[PDB]
Amino acid sequence: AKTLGLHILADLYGVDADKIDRVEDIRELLEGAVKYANLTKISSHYYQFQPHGATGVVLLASHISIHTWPEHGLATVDVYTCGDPSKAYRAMDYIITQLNPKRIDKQVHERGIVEEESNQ
Amino acid sequence: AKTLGLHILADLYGVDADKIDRVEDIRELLEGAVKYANLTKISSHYYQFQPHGATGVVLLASHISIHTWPEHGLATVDVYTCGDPSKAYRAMDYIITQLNPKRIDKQVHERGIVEEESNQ
Ligand SMILES: [Ca+2]
Ligand SMILES: [Ca+2]
Ligand SMILES: [Mg+2]
Ligand SMILES: [Mg+2]
Repeated sequence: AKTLGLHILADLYGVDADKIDRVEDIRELLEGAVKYANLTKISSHYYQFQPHGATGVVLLASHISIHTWPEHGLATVDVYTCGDPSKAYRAMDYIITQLNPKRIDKQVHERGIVEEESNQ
Repeated sequence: AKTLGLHILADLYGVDADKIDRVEDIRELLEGAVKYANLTKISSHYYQFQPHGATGVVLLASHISIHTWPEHGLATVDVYTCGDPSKAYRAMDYIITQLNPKRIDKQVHERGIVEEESNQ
């Protein structure tokens, strides 16, 4: 049995408000993750919330997402890729180092388990 | 302490291939979830994979996502909302009933824990 994808989600705390308050920040961040992880993008969409904070989602060829709350020094991140687990890990390592959080809560899930042998 | 958001993820198995093979299907499905759950959408993006299967992501005003594999009767779903947990549950209940999977693996996460009292 093999997993079709690896999904890493993390809640990052103690993140400087200036690193996650505008779309520009999230965009640079996720563009940087994608390239560092050598992932291929289908498209990317961002949204600026008032008075600050933003959402960013990247559809991969699964997805990478980030929602932020400057007032709480918090960013919730998702890195879900299919096939190459090392890319999911690299993307998350990049995002975390760039945001440099003080505390983290992380979890990993193998999404979709399928047989390698079929019944003949 | 309160949670800023509720994130439900589920891997649905035994799903008829015809219910998850084209974008049209995912679009109808997610549009239906959003309305049934009374969620407000910012935008929505879909992608058609060859020879079939699709990705769908909806940015909420967090997000709802779905990736599918017709050949495996599989769909991986994410319903992440902020503030109203009952909406996340309704959205996932809708998606599941529409797809009517035979087997399910689900998990719920409270994303982002913040204090209700501050230190004076
Ligand atoms: Ca981008
Ligand atoms: Ca829609
Ligand atoms: Mg900034
Ligand atoms: Mg169909």
